[PDB]
Amino acid sequence: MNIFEMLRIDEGLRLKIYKDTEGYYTIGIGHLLTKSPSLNAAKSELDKAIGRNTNGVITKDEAEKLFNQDVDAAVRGILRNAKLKPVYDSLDAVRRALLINMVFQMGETGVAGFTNSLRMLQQKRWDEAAVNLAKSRWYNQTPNRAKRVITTFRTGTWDAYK
Ligand SMILES: [Cl-]
Ligand SMILES: [Cl-]
Repeated sequence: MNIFEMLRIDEGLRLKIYKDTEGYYTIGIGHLLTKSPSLNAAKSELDKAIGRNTNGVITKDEAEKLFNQDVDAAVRGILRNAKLKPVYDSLDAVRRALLINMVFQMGETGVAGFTNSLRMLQQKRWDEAAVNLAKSRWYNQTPNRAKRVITTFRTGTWDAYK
């Protein structure tokens, strides 16, 4: 199992602009376009991204393309952040994929705010860190997702995802 698969499972694959959990204009596998309430903007943004006049529609190829750029960017972001790099580093392979998941979903900045959670993690304190994790808007907002990650963190296995 891997980040690409795991992520494609939480994100799904959409080929037409759509709105996400917050009503933001998105596309393909979790590729956020804009935070504006306007489609055009949104439309505008996809075109600039794919580099062509899409008219809010892309191919699977292209969707997987953004996904790569997106994954790649995420890892990199984690890698150049002083609150994550260390965490990342201390963690094992399965759990690293999890940091990635989260960053992906919420922004590096978003995730760098789980200070307490991040610490438990550093200390390799699974049960504690999972309890902490659950006390978030993130958790209350998109429950099923949180639960897979949180559970993966506690176990280190891809069960939740099997
Ligand atoms: Cl882009
Ligand atoms: Cl969910």
